[PDB]
Amino acid sequence: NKKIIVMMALLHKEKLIECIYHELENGGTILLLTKNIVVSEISYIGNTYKYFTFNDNHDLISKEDLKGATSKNIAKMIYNWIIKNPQNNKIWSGEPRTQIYFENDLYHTNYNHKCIKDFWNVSTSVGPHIFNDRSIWCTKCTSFYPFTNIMSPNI
Amino acid sequence: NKKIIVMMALLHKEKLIECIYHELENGGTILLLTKNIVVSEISYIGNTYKYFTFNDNHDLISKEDLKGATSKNIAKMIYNWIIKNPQNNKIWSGEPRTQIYFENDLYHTNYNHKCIKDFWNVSTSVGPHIFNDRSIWCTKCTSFYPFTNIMSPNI
Ligand SMILES: [Zn+2]
Ligand SMILES: [Zn+2]
Repeated sequence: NKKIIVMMALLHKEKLIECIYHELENGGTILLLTKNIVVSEISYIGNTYKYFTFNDNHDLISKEDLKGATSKNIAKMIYNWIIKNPQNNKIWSGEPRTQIYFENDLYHTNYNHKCIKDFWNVSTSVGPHIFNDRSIWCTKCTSFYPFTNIMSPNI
Repeated sequence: NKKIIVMMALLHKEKLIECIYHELENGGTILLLTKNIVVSEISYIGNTYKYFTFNDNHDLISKEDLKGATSKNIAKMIYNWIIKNPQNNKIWSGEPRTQIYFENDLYHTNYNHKCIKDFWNVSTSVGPHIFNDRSIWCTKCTSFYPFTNIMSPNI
């Protein structure tokens, strides 16, 4: 049924916006990536959200005070960006840097299970880009939102 | 989010009505069971659907020509009956009798796989009630709709 395919899309929307809303209200910062290149940033600085746009040389090319813009309205703007090009448009929520350690042909965060000991000292601080391919990540300590468009590990 | 819980319930409704609608348009007969006891029957006889209500002694106590009633409108009436008491109200679609055979601590229908040989002759014709507990059926030859309220095997 077409009505069921529409209902499924509007439900996915409501759930992905709610996910983004909560991520923005918690971490206060989201990176927008197109083909695993950061193209924008929305960060709560002061008492407002600021929308930074970057060029291919990772130079700040724009800075916009979203002023009154709510977390929920920004979440909707971010979904509208994703759904236009869902195979290439992904978002990173939180501090860009993650401590990761390689062992037994898997990469580890130690988020959902302490796979690595003295992790804090044996780990390396690494940018978001490596999380684009979920296949290399340990399924015991590293979990992700069911949404393929959220690159950042859940917790 | 409450709106997501409501959207999920309306989507389950649309999917379960569409499932019932198709089952009615195919087999033309549905048994309504409450605690695995047949309490009603909707069957396409002639050019209309007829609604037979039974008592605990399986006696026809009523027969109602639904007249103009469409399969979609009847599917909706059957959903409204289910969702009132979803743990006890199930439906059987098609011929009440199914050929079943016991082997290797599993019951077989030979629907999705030829589990049994000379099945047609080694099998026994059996009412719907045994399909209430899905735990006892070969998962290779016997499949059910994801909807727990449709007792009858898919195909
Ligand atoms: Zn691990
Ligand atoms: Zn079988």
